Amino acid sequence: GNVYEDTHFFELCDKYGIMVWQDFAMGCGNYSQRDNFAAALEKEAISVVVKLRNHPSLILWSGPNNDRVSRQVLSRVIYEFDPTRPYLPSSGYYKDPFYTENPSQFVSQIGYHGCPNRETLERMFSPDSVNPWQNGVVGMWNDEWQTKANRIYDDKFQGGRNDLMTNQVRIIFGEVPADLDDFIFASQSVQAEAMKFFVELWRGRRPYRTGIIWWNIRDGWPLLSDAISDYWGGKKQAFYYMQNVHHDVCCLINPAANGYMLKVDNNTLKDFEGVVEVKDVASGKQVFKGKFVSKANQMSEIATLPMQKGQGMLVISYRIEGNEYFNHYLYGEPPYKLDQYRKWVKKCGIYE
Amino acid sequence: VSEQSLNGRWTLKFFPQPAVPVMTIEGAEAANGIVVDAVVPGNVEIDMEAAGLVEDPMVGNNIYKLRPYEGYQWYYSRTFAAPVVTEGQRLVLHFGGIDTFAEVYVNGIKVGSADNMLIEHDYDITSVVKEGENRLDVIIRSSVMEAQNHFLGTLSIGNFSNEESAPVRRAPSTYGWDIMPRLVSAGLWRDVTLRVENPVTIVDANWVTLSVNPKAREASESLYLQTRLPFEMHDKVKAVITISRDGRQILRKEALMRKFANLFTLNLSGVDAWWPRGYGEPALYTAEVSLVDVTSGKIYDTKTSKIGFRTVKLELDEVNLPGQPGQFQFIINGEPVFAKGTNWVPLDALHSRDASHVEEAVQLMVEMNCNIVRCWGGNVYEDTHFFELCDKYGIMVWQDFAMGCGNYSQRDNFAAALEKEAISVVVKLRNHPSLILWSGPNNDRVSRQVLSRVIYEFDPTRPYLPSSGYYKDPFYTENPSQFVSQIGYHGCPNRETLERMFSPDSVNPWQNGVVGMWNDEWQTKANRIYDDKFQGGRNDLMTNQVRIIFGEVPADLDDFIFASQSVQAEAMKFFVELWRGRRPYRTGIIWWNIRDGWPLLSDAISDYWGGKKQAFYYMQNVHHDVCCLINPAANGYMLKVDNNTLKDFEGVVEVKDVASGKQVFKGKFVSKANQMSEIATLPMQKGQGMLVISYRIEGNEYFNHYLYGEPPYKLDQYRKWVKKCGIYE
Repeated sequence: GNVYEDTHFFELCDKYGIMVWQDFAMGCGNYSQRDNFAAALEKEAISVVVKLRNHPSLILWSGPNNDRVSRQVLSRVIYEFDPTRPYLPSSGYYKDPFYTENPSQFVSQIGYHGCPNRETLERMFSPDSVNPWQNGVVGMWNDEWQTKANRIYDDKFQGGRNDLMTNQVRIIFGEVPADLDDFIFASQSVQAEAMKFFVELWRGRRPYRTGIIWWNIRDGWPLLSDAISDYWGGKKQAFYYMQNVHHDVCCLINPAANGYMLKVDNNTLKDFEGVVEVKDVASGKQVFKGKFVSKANQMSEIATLPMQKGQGMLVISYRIEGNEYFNHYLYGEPPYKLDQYRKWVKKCGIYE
Repeated sequence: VSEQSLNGRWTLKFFPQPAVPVMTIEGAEAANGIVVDAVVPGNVEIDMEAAGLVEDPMVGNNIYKLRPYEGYQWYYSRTFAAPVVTEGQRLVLHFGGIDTFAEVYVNGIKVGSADNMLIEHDYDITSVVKEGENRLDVIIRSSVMEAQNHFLGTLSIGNFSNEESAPVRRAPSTYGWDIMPRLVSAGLWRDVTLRVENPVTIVDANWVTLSVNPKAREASESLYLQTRLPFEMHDKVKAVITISRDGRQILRKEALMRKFANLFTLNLSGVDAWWPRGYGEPALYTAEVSLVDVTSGKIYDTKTSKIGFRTVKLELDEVNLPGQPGQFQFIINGEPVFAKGTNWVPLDALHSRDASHVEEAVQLMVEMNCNIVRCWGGNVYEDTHFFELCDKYGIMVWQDFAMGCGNYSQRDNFAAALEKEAISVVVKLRNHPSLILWSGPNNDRVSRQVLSRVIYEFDPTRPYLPSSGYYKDPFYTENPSQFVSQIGYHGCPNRETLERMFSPDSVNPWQNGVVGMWNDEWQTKANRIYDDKFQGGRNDLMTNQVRIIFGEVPADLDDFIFASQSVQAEAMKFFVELWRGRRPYRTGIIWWNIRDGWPLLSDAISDYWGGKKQAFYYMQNVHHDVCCLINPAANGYMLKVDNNTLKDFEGVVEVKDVASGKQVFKGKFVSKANQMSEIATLPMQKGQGMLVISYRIEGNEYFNHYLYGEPPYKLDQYRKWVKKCGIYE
């Protein structure tokens, strides 16, 4: 749905070792099968392929099985002008079996909504519209928050995409906080735990799972979206959660049949040794502590942790080569108590 | 805003085409030709017969006397008052049919060049029209000579379709077939009108039935609406959708036009589904969409059409010959329907008279109780009214693309000309519920690419099929196809037709009284495309069939007409009964054919002038929704009843011999819905004869018969059997 980024974007991806999966500018829906559209698209594909085919970061081109666009026009361009890269004609509880039973090895995670940082709300909303509740009614959004939910045409209605925010907060924390700052932290915490769970769930299911690309790191406009950082650079709570589960060597906990499985995932070509410690936040009881060997380019099971009582949150402290890395795991079933969850994150000392 | 008609009296100037064809007005007026009055819509041959320049081609060998005119040019000309156009309005000159290669001039300015007689042609004459009297000139050149502008591939030469037909977009049967005479003709054979379009106008209103629930009387209908909308009119115009039936409004939905193209879905309640004949009612609903100004209330455009909530699916067989022709069944509204109907040939060799025959011709299928009709690819595409009657009377339409017997060009020029034709015909007809299928060695770009891509993009709701003398012979009785296209049997027309299309001295078929020889006129009415004098061929199909069934050929004319018609009547009746009685494996039967397009000696069951042959009445009695028939069996005969409806029926059937009157069988039967049921195995009768099948359902007496024994039969005895039976005359 986006334009083709210019040369400098690929230069930074080349410099910082970030592989690029490039879609052709095609949106949701089927397109024309006639000569005029094919010729206009062939001219575009040939131009963009010759311009970008020299960047090492670029690794793939991407475009019912009779679509001339994806199965002919775009494929012929790649066949003649870039035979070195593959071409792929591809055209509310986060622990629901809808997510946890995805059969795809390479997943495009849908992402979870999250209210931006308060500074962004006061910058893109009118002073009277900073508070989301119209006339103070908990359940209703004003006309401005509905606009920042992407209402393409000014059709006055109530509900829709904006309900995705309060629904997620209600599933995890029971009720929707009336206070604005209590709502921002709650909605950001839901997005933070949900997105962290997806990355940990796919890293922990290797070698069958081969990749995960989530929606998304940054917004292109001051909006209420499922991105983890806004247009003005405001990193949401999810950004920091994802950062700790994106490490080259990450110790994480996955749900198991009769408890939890402590594991370590290696996204490098080198082996590593370390020591991991698992403790409960509130009680401080050490659940597990021992040495692990993280073999290269694979995930390794460390130990099966016994099931804990009720709700709570665990602390995963692991040291590799004299560097202390940290992670956590929220155990129990929702709804959780927002003040109690805030106490767990505070006592843990990983985030703020 | 308005549609002014340009039909009526035109000026027609015709002349032989020179070596360099005439393309301009100056050359057309400079050419030495004849000027006569012409009627639009019309054919040039009609205008010359009105001028007393050609004899009636429907009589004797007069058809051959039109040969020199295939190399003539035709100059239509008329004046017209320009309609009032305001700023932003567009003036469109509309042709329903130009046959064929013509240059269209308006006030001496060329506005278009036509090269396809089967599709409409619209030209924007807004910038060339003048205030007051305007001039409209159409210069047609020779279609036959146009073929020599192409180099034919090897596979395009030697087929039954004329070589002249291969590189041009015309009806292949106009060049000559076995059922239709050669009559290339020319002219403006459909309406010519002037249309005024507002800046806000409807480009296309595509109605699509997504799903239907006949029991709950529900249906999900989609409207794909494309419009022309100036941006100053965005958010200022609204679409008003209206579904109604018999005056009662079923739904009225309004929506603000924020884009030029939108999809509207309507979940309807209390709406009946469209069913083919026998399987229910052909429920039609009036679907209207209008673009209305939100402030002024001005109606900028309105598109109205009668639609039907119906789903069609082509279930293909995967065991008994998977992939072979005929191994499929139509699934209408989820139910497997059994198709019974006729092939649709040209209604008239002069196709401007087609519209004047549609009503009578469609009524033949209604009396015949056809639930399907295949429009043959050798014919033109029928106009909107034909599909309207098929929508109204519940007759499903199988539409061929205008492709004849033989392989066609694989190059870009023919593909582009055919793609333009297919896109035009699909958008025009895709809203009719009666239309159920499109139809086009497995590497033909035409059938496996061009036509299939059009259906894929512009009509994803209908299937597309790339399909390009004793009647009891195992050739017919051992056909493996579930869906059969029956070949049909020849039958001499009713005597009144012979005396109307033959010369008085040529009414009798025997030349010099010799039984075995046909005169030169009967050979002409056997479709002899070119005047090559020979003896034999297609005409022998008549006397051969009479000889197989009745032994000898009757010398008397009326004895021959009744005999040849009886052979066609029994043969065609046997085919329908044989396929209805072999369900559920057999899934349909489409026979050749219900009506002729020219006074000819053909295998049709009714002639061009409406004369129903004996076969028409025989077929009528075996086309009933519930029909009791007798099929041959291994050790006797099998009395059975076939149900082409969705309802069960009870009745009583009686089987008796004609001559003896002995009751062979009598008992009650239960005809379960949408299937054939065996009633009883009848014992074999002695020698020749004929049985009477009398069955009553719901207080209505229906009748049928079965001719048992082996031929040859005695014509006077067979006439006695039909007379004593009291079913026919």
